[PDB]
Amino acid sequence: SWAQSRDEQNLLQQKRIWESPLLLAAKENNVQALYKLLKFEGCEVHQKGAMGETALHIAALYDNNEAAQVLMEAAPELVFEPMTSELYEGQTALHIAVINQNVNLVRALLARGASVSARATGSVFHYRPHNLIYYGEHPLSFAACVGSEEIVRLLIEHGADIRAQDSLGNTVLHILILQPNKTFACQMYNLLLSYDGGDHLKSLELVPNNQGLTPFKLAGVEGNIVMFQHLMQKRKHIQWTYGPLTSTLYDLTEIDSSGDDQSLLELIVTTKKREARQILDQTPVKELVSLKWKRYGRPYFCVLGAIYVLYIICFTMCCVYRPLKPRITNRTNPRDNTLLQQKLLQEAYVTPKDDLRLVGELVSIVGAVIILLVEIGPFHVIIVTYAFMVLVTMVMRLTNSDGEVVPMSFALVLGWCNVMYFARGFQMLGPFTIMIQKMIFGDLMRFCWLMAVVILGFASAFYIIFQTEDPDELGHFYDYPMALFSTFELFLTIIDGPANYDVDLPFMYSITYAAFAIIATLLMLNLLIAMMGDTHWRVAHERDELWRAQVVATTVMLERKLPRCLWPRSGICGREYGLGDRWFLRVEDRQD
Amino acid sequence: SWAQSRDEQNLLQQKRIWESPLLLAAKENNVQALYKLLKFEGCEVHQKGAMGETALHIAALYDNNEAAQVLMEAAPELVFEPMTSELYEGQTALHIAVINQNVNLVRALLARGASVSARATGSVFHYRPHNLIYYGEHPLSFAACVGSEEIVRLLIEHGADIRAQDSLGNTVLHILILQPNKTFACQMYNLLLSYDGGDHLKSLELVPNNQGLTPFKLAGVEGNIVMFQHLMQKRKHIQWTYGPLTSTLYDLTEIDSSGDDQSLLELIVTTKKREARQILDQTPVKELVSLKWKRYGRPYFCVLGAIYVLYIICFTMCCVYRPLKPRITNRTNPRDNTLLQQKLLQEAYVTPKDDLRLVGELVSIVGAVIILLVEIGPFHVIIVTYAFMVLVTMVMRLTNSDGEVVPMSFALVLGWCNVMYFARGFQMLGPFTIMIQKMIFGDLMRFCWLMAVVILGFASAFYIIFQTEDPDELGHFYDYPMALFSTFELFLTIIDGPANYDVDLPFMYSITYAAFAIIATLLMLNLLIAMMGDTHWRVAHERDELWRAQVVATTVMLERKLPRCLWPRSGICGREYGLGDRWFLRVEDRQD
Ligand SMILES: NCCOB(c1ccccc1)c1ccc(Br)cc1
Ligand SMILES: NCCOB(c1ccccc1)c1ccc(Br)cc1
Repeated sequence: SWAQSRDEQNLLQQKRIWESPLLLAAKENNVQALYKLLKFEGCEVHQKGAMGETALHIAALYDNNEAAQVLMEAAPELVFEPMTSELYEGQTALHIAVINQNVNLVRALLARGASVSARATGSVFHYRPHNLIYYGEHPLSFAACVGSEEIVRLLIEHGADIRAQDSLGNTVLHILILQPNKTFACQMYNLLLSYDGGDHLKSLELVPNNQGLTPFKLAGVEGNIVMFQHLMQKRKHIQWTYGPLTSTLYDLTEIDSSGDDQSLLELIVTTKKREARQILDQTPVKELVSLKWKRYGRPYFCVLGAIYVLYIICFTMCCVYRPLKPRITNRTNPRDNTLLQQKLLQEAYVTPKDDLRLVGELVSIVGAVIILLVEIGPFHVIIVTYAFMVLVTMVMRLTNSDGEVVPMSFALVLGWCNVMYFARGFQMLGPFTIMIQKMIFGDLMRFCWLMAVVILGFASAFYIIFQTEDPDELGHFYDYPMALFSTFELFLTIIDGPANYDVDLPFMYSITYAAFAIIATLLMLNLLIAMMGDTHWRVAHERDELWRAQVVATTVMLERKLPRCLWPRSGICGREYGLGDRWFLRVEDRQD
Repeated sequence: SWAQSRDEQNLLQQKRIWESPLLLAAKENNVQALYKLLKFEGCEVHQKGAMGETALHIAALYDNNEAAQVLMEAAPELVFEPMTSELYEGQTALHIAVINQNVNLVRALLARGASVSARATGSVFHYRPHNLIYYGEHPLSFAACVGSEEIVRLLIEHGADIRAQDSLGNTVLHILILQPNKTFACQMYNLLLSYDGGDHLKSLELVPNNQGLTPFKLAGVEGNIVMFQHLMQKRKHIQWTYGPLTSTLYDLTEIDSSGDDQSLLELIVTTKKREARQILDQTPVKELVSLKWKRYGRPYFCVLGAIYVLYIICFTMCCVYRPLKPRITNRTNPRDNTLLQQKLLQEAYVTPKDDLRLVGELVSIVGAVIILLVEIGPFHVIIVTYAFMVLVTMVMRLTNSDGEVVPMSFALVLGWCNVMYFARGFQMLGPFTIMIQKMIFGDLMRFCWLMAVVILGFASAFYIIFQTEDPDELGHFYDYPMALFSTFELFLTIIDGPANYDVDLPFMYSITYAAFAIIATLLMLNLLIAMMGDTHWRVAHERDELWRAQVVATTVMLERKLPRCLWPRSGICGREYGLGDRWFLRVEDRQD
């Protein structure tokens, strides 16, 4: 494994440190042992340890400014030495001094002429979930993350480039967005803006990420609220202060679906970051999406909903009024227990009341392909397999198979179970369907593994008990599978329970079913209690916040496929008004 | 829309401000730019901006006492200039100085001779839910709302009229009732009472609203407790202090149903304000309604309840003993599955045991019209459609239609479901029926939309599965609608479940019903969890408070329609005792 290789090399280093006396005296900061190894007896002052480190590299891991100076005064070429290992390919002696906030060592490494543009492209400096931190590649980025504002400026003094981007195309600003101490990263974010060129164009706040992300837009996708609140102060204008009233005018540029994507909205609903869902609830955005929904958002969702309501009640009207036949097969020639009345009409006659079905069968197929023409959570897979069964039934039609009902049946449940997708929004039943959305595709697929276990023990028992018994009277368990289906129903107490009192029940049924009734309830009562984990107070706020999440998500969906002769752009643009042509939304509020 | 017009005009103003250099220097407070535009080069000092504003109006929005003075020293006619726009029709320069608490500018606008009676009848000053604040029309009202007691008195010094009413007939006192800072509005409420005429008649606390509402009575309907507690100190008298005992004597005038309405009680239960329900729980009122119910309130509600109990068990006794006939229609001439035994007797014979039914049918119709004679929450619509079905059944009688049972049946459930209305009060089952009152008319009408969706997908499936099958044995789904009714019951597991083991179940029933059983439970279990939102601790207090709400509501109902030879007036009047003829209720309490 990889998690053990670094554990071993961290120990193989200590071996070579313990083995190499130069690296040892540099670790133990033994001043009276380096000169015994560098001046009297000239040892290998360029000693590469296990991790390709030098004596100065070891003298920097542990703040040994003495051992560092001894190695820089007896061999001033060790400062320019980078780590020559795989785990630290790029790290130098200045990196460790800036990380350790060794100001007097950064001040001394810079007085020695260290490089302020050395990238630390080692594998331990990467952005991985198994790595604990991530500060970047450039030493200025490290000073920016540790908070040592004295070192941040001290690196700029010696020619540090803020425009310098790492391998991920991240400036020093983007790195400050992925840090915990947001309340102190703001003061460091502003300190890094004061060294800009001072021009309104090619600004550092406008240098986008390699994934097309400005430092302002990244704070929204990552869930960073404090930096999103701090970055908003740079892009908002206040109009007037009328006592408690303050009508502020927000910029609303990258926070708008203007670019095809190139929108903060289209990035909050699409990310899997749970913290990001709190960003559309911020005061510059919440006034947008609340006005994007109170008008022209809610009625259009009711238009597509009502259309799909009628498109589904039409498909059902074509199934209750479909071809008929009093069964052309002779009789019950196979098995006598045959309730078969095949209803297949290959012909296109019946024109009186079938010409109404002719156009009806034509609408459901042109709508099914229209459903697929606009496609080339869980409610997304229900609508696509619905129209898939429509074309397969059209294939079972014109071929008229005896299984002409199995493909036609799946389209009934999927047509309506996808019309409860419109409960998302509309009224307050939205969080109810987002609650079952976590249930159908969360616990159910895991809870059934425990119920099938209980059924496959009792169903296989009730079959052997009534295998000796005659299935004519009390034949709940007769087939191999139907013995399980009756046990499945009996696990839900839908059936009366195999209660035949005229016959003599076998001695093992009156014993096994009692054991099934208790355990079936103890798995039902323990399932009801298992749902109480989402009841304290935040979970009512989480799903209501997640309902508003999928509410704003659907709101942005309709803005892209609908035309533009309706549904205007958010706010008011900057033309015919002394503005910068960018949008703006006038939101006045009141304090206390 | 209207919410965008103000957004545009707020930007069209900034254009004309940016365009007009006079309005611009007045905004930027550029003293060295107004004299360049008023004295050297005489610009249009009366420059009407986009919002009909003057340079002084702009010099007042932002506290620019310099720019204001420059415009009032070079053109002293701008003080009398009101806003000539539609959004601010009436606002002047003094309005903005009082709102901004610009004491030295109010002191200067008043030294310039500004008007202290200018109404600000603009559309943005109206009492609307989309407007953020509401302070009134008169400048004294604005000083009263902002709290600047130095400006409140400074306006009275220059002839401010407290008796001045706005368009809504509201004095300065009524405006202080609709403010958040109640704990500081009290000190401002008292400051505005000290400038009254000093006479006990035509007092400002007695100037009613245009809707017949004194400032004391408004605090109760609005839910304002702190001003209701503060206004009570002016109308209560203490009798004696016996150590911890303090027998206080409350006024009880407008807090009584003396006037036809002209009562604080009749206004708390009728308003939709949830905060107002906390007012009948106040210590001057709670002692009233608790004594209005412990005697003569509870027994009379038991009288009308017992009367309606017997009036309903009588209507049911007339249906179980109604006309009879062994069915005059030939046989089962239509369809053989006909269980019909029509019971229609158009004749008025049968006098032995029917003369008991004759008067019985006469009581239910004279009571049904009596129910309507006293009419010319949800429990209000149950009693009226009940008596409506009584008259329609009387119309189906004397005409003897074959649907003589459909109108007679609706009156059975409505007669009893309206006798559980008497659970409101009586004992502690009141909050149980006010809980189902929010359920029958709250979530049910919304939750059924999601269950019909699930049923209309599976019911329409189980019909096509058993359309090929013979409905003789396992005919749960045979008709177009009955296939849905059986699925509806199966959604509630009332039915055994289509469990026929003698026949061979179709391959698609043994698959679709399993999918129905799980999803039917996952919509049932997710409905049970959805009821937990009313369980933390305040919701048990909210419905118990709402139960007491509908308890006090019913208490005031009986006081109006009942006669006066019983049920005396609250408290003891002020005659034969040295009192003011107004109630009073002697309520002694104990401190600690
Ligand atoms: N192009 C398919 C339309 O998208 B939809 C959609 C619309 C109607 C029926 C089913 C799916 C969608 C929207 C938000 C989420 Br989350 C998931 C699906
Ligand atoms: N005039 C009808 C009598 O009023 B009632 C009423 C009395 C008996 C049966 C049904 C209604 C009423 C009282 C309070 C509320 Br809240 C709603 C209805």
